[PDB]
Parts: sequence; structure tokens; C-alpha cells
Amino acid sequence: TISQAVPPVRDWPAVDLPGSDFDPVLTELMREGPVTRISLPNGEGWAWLVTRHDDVRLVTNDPRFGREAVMDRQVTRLAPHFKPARGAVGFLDPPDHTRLRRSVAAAFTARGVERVRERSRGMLDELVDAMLRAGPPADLTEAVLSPFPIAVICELMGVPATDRHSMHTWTQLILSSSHGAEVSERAKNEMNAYFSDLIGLRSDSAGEDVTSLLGAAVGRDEITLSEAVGLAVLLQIGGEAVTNNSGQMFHLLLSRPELAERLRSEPEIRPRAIDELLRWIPHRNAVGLSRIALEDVEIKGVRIRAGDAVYVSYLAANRDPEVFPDPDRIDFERSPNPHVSFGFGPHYCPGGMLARLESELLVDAVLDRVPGLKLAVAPEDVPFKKGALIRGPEALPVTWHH
Ligand code: HEM
Repeated sequence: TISQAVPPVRDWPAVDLPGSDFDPVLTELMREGPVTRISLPNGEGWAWLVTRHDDVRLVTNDPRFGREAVMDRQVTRLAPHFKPARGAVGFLDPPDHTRLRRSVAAAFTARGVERVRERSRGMLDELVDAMLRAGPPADLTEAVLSPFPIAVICELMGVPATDRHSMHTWTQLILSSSHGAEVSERAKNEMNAYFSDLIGLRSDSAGEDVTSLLGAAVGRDEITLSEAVGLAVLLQIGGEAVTNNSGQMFHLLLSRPELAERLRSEPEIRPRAIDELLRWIPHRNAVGLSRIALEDVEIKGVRIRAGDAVYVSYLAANRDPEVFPDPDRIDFERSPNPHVSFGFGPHYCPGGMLARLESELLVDAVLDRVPGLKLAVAPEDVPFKKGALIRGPEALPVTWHH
């Protein structure tokens, strides 16, 4: 009856934000309305953006939106390079996405990840033992936050003991180090070859570890060898997300002492506190991967045309004032806490339960075993990743009583 003008296209340039400060451009978009249009540094054109919790759930869970179609054109994006392997789990839709996620689902459920809690707790104590032995001045990221997620994933994946040192090295080299491309690509190839072999050997394995599950799914013609290897690599190197995120957790726990004090005073609230931290921490820069409207869809009186690219902001959704009253307040007691830090819909993060487990063990060890733990520099002096997709510290210098 009455025309509702489409929103203006908002430019969203890459900006390095300090520590855990919220993106002011995202804030502006959140205040403009539930549905906006954005233009990112890379790719071409514009894309719709939804920021409200309900809209984010709709776009990420509804069959009317697809991921596969995304690789048909250069959708405006943040990352400089795009158009990777299609077999990538992120670019697959139900006709094949389900087969891949189903293959390893059991190992990533709450009970699945509990299988490695004891071993992981032990490995963490070894890392902390070493840091304490070395003495007071340390980079918590290098000494703990970085190696721990890798050690835990090796155990969950079922990587032979004598091959884990290689996994560590490959992971570090992969998409994050010197001799860009060359070294990174080389390590990526070695890891691919490794998992290609391990999984193949597990063709008829009944093991519960991830590679065994992958090998069996392959053996049963549920997924191809290529599909299994690709996912295995992604899962193997996905721990960096925990390294970065937990990095923000401790930066927060140390810069806002009241938070650390509460967790030491009431250990029982740690699980819920971790979830609150996960909801609050601005995990990434801008937005990640869009979805293409497969047919026309209306959102808050806005007509999203079939073919249009649509982005969701999980960070904004986690600050939805209706769902999270006083959204900017870090409240460990926040009763209902339906955050989407681990995404939503078919593509929700498989590592979510694992990330919570790793975060819980980390908080325990760091807050209970480091006497007088505090930042060794001013909070604003902690270096954070620049030109990154996933936010977090480059290092987290801490000190304590020897
Ligand atoms: C606190 C740490 C983590 C956070 C905040 C996080 C967050 C996310 C988010 C927001 C997505 C996108 C969902 C979407 O496409 O709508 C995702 C996808 C994914 N994450 Fe994580 N993640 C974390 C840790 C991990 C870990 C440790 C692993 C490896 C076990 C992992 C593996 C994956 C994979 C494989 C996907 C793609 C899933 C698919 O598209 O089917 N994540 N994650």
C-alpha cells in the first residue's frame, strides 16, 4: 500500500578496534533498524544485514537461505581473498552439509567432548606447571592459550601420539606465520596428506575419536575421502578461535578484577560466567559468511529478493536488548542466556561444546594456580590482532608471585 524505501548502503571499512571495544559502525547499523545494507572492503556490491536476535535466527536456520549459492558471485566481504574449495563444510547445503556434519556430530556433543576432559585437564596442568617453573614474567597466550586448544583437538581427533608434535607445527604454520603462502600452503598440504592417510586407514574403524568416525563414514560411502580430509583440517586448526576468544576472556578477567574475584569467590558460577563472557566478547571483525536468498523473503517489512546476499551479525544479536536486558553489562548471573556466539542453524559451530570445555578448564587452572596473577602491562597496552577476521590478543603478558 505504501512504499518503504530500501535502506542506504552503508560502507563498512576495515578498522582495527582496541581490545574488546564494540565496533561503532556495527552500533550505528544496529540503531538504524533491523534490516540494513552494507558494503565491505572486498568483493562487489552490497548485501543485506540483520542484527536482531529473531531475524538472525530466521536467516541462519530457514531453508530459504543457502550457502552454496554464495560462491556463484563476488559477494561483498571483509576477507581479501575468497572463492575457496566448495567441498568446504561452510559452503555446503543440506543436500550434502548434513552428511558431513552428521559424520562427526557425536564427538562434539556435550557428552562427546566430555570424553577428553580428564586428559585435557592433565595436559593443561602440564602447561601451567611449565609456566610456573619458568617464573613470573610470561605471555599467557604463548605459554597456555595457544598450545592448549591444539593439544585438546589432537586428543579428540585421535591423532597418534608420535604425530602430535607435527600437528602442532603444521597448525602454527598454517594460515598464520612467516613466508606467507609458501610455508602456509606447504603445511596445509602435509596436514591434508596426513589426514588423508589416517582417515583412509580408519576405513572400517569403530573408534569414537574424530578421525575414526570420519574413516568409517568414508568406509560406508556416507562421505568422500576429500570431504573428510577437508573437514578434518578445519577442525584440527579451529582451536585458534578458542585461543583468541579465551584471550579476550582473560584480558577481561584481569582488566576488570571484580570479574576474576567473583570467579574465585564462587567457583560454582564459572560455567554460567563462561557463557556470559562468550555472549559478550566481540569474537570477530565485521561479519563472516553470508547466505543467498533462494526465493523472495520478507523480513521486518523488507523484501529480500531471491539472489540477494544476506549477512547476520551474531555479535549484534548477542546485544539484542529485548533478549538480553542491559546487553552491554557482563552479568555472570544472567539467567536465560540464549546467545548465538556459536552461530545458529545447520551451520552452527561444531566446536561450541568443546570451546566451553576448554574455557572452563582454562579458567580453573589460570585462576586457581597462578598466585597473584595480574596483567604485566596496562590493559590498553595489550596488543590485539590487526587486519584480522577473528579478534583477540597477539600476546597477553602477565605476572605473578614466584
Ligand atoms: C569460543 C570459540 C569459537 C567460536 C566463538 C566459534 C564461532 C563460530 C561461528 C560464529 C561460526 C559460524 C556459524 C555460521 O556459519 O553461521 C563457526 C563455524 C564453525 N566452527 Fe567455530 N567457533 C569456535 C571454536 C571452534 C573450534 C574449537 C572448532 C574446531 C573443533 C570450530 C569449528 C567450526 C567449524 C568447522 C565451523 C563451520 C560449521 C559449518 O558451517 O557447518 N569452531 N564457529
